[PDB]
Amino acid sequence: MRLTDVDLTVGEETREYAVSEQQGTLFRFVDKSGTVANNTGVFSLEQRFGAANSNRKVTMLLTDPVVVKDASGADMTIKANASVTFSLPKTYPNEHITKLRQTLIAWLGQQCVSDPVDSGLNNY
Amino acid sequence: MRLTDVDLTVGEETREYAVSEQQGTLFRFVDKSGTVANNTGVFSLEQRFGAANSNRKVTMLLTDPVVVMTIKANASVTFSLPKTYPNEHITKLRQTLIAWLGQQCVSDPVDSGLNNY
Amino acid sequence: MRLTDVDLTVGEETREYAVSEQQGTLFRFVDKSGTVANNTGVFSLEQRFGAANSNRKVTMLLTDPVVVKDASGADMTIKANASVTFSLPKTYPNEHITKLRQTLIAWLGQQCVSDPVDSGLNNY
Amino acid sequence: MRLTDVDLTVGEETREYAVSEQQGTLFRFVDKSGTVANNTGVFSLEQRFGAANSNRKVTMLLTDPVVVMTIKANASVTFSLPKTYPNEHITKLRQTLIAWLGQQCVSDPVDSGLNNY
Amino acid sequence: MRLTDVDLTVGEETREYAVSEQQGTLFRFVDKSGTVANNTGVFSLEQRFGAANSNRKVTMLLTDPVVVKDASGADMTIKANASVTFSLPKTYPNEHITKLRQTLIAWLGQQCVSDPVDSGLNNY
Amino acid sequence: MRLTDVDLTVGEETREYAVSEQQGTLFRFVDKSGTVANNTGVFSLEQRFGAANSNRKVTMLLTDPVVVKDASGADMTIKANASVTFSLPKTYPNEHITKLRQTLIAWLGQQCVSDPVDSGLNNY
Ligand SMILES: [Ca+2]
Ligand SMILES: [Ca+2]
Repeated sequence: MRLTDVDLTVGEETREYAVSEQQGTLFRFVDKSGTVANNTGVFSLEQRFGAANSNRKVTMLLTDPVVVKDASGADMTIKANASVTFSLPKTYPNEHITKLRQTLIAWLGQQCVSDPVDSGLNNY
Repeated sequence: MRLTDVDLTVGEETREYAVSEQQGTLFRFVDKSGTVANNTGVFSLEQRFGAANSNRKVTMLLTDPVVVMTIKANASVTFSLPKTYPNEHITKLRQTLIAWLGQQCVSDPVDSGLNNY
Repeated sequence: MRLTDVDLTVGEETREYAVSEQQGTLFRFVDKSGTVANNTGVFSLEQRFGAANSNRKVTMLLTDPVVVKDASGADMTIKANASVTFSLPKTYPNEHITKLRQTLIAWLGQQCVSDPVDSGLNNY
Repeated sequence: MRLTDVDLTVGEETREYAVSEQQGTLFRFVDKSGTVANNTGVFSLEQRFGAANSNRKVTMLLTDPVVVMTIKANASVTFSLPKTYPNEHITKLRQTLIAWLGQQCVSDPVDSGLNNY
Repeated sequence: MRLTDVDLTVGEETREYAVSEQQGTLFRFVDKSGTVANNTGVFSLEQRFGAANSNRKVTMLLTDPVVVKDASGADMTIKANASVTFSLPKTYPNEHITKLRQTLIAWLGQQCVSDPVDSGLNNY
Repeated sequence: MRLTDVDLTVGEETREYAVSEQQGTLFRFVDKSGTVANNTGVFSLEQRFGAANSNRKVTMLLTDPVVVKDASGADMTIKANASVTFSLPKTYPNEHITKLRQTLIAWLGQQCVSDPVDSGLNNY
């Protein structure tokens, strides 16, 4: 796809990203909320096409930094990371790859995934 | 939460998973539509809470096999979350990852292998 | 399955078990007839999911202790054990696994299985 | 007992086994519906009577192959019975094992691999 | 018992815990008023069922952390702990065990116990 | 507190203790239903007020002995023990200490605690 700046609907807010770099098998967006100096968010994606016996692999990194108060009171920046990796064999059909991606989105929506991620509570 | 069998709306289809194991920090669901062990897709999640200087880590593995021989494809997500980081911004992070996984610039390489240009 | 206390119909009596512990791949029931001190029966089940080349395995242990008179006359506790093990390859269909379990139940009902187990007589 | 061919009611089907060998302490039945040796399911039982200080042991092996290549799955039961232990309570033990093998908490891991939680 | 979230009546307030993990011999609750960042209370219990000769042990840990200002003004999180351990021999009857537990609750209510625990004053 | 004999309400019975010794940091009660020859219950509590850097510790031991017939018929006295220990840092406020003690009483009342303690069954 010809890359363009991206606007995501996130819960009840809208998040705007802009293309920061594009390579042959890699690209990176930056959250428009931020500066070179102070960064608000980054997203990166890279594909690694292996040999015909190897599975091709696709990896994403989403980084969200937030400024938090120090125990002394100083301003301190803290990052939270999320990383996804798709291992897709080259005999696997593209249809079922799409199915896989969508089921992952659905799972990431679920409360049984939300509670440990968002708040640290395990399910029982 | 109290684990219950889950039904996911996946595009225009409905996937139906059943709880297959629950440990202390780990759980595993299984695609009800599976006929054989190798036929059967699975989803597992585990949290590893670290020391106070560490970040807690949550990992998920989604396995979807298909018959061609049966071939398996994996998606794996990992959330590295520092403890001082606020729960609200964590919920934000998760939702934005969902949104990203929606986009074309992600589907084109994942689904069909087209890189962006 | 969400575990619950279990009541079994056994011949012409009813036997009541209660959940004693549940792990990820293991659980244990105890016969409600008994105490920590004096035990009347135990049942345990564990599953071992191997690698994709390995068969998954499922093992059950049923223990029935009985108090018997000593040759001197003292009270002595004697256990009898029964253990089942299902070796199920991961290319084997779940339907035929159910078929296998039910045929095993039927066989355990048979007189040709009952005579050696219950009384020690071999068949001829 | 005097061995005779056996017909088992298995769920909603009927399995039909024929006597295939009888030794002193060992016997073996065979699924009549088998077309080939590898196609054919089998069931075998053997008693090993020990010394007076030992427990007698009875072992059973049930083999059910299926064609996918033919793949074999095994169930094996073993009764360890002390001699002083009363025959009545042995009959009890066997019946309760049957009852247990009926239950969901046993079928879910055996049949489909779901652990209990 | 089928573990589920519990609410405790504590003097004239209500304390709400939620199941945070359940293992075979161990479980852990967390105070619902808390965060990973700012924890407010945890309770954990484990049973070590001993060898046939030994007693079985049950241990509980209750931890209540509180934020306190420092002499430097900095905010400092401080934990107070209570730990209970039941050593129960197998031959001991379940009835007298429940008796023991209830008498311990009664004692923990008494002023001769609360005064040294709560305020650090000894009895006389 | 001025130590005097106490009576505890235990379920639907009343348990009567009497002061057996009082020291500076330690005291001991004895169940009034007992003899030196046949003891029926003891409770003891000690505070180790720590160094200025350390936490102070309060420990309690409750012992309930019961007579049980032996397999040989002989009479055998068996003790069951409960031990509680409060580790309380100096900077921790007396208010939240009383909170901790009361929540421990509440927990000890709960079924998720009584079932493993009283009957040896784990939760699930
Ligand atoms: Ca370009
Ligand atoms: Ca459970």
